[PDB]
Amino acid sequence: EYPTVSEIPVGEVRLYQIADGVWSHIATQSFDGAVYPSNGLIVRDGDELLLIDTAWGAKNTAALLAEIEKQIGLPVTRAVSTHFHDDRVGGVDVLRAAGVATYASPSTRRLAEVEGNEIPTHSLEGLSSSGDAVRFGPVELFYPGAAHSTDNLVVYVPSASVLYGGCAIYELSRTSAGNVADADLAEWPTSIERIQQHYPEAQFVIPGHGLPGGLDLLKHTTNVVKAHTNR
Ligand SMILES: C[C@H](CS)C(=O)N1CCC[C@H]1C(=O)O
Ligand code: NA
Ligand SMILES: [Zn+2]
Ligand SMILES: [Zn+2]
Ligand SMILES: [Zn+2]
Repeated sequence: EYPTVSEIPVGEVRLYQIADGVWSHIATQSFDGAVYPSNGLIVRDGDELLLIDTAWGAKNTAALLAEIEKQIGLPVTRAVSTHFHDDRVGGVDVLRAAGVATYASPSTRRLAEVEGNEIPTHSLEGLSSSGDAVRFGPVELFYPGAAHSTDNLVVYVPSASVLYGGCAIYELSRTSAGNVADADLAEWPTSIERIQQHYPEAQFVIPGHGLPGGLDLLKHTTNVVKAHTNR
């Protein structure tokens, strides 16, 4: 029942309740003539919401805010971007204009600036070394090491046993490597192993693109990465 890329027109956003107080958000964009989905997360924080990642662009992110207001009706007070690419920070200016406090690691902020992307306002401390974790409202943020990008973070919701892998974790249906231009292929498997080690109790694992599953998505990603490595 997870919404698929064929059931969301570009410009629209769907929410999917994963567990009590936890949703993913799903949006789409076209790339090179194909249509791709992208996921983020929404976590209830008392009477407010924590947003993880934009909906991939300004128009989608405006739609996200409208959909959250319509369906949930609680204010989004903070947002965290999990890496510097446009499916994570594209829409930050929209969030900021709407009064949402935007956050990312200093590593993400630097890379976004170099790329000419939107730059979250606030810097997250305590995430500079592989294996570092910090609590952020109702979630834990974890830097597993370089993988899909050098800055990628994962997010865990301990109340719900939900692990949001972002773009460091691939869905099962992805059989070959995606965008690896900014990746550290050599470190990626090691970084995945850190995630497995730190969150062995995860019940739901959400990739940055595509269908959720369980912890098997980690080994799946390792397999695809290692196949690409040996191309
Ligand atoms: C914008 C995302 C960031 S992980 C991306 O790179 N995509 C998403 C669609 C394909 C691929 C690309 O642009 O090469
Ligand atoms: Na932890
Ligand atoms: Zn990316
Ligand atoms: Zn602020
Ligand atoms: Zn992505």
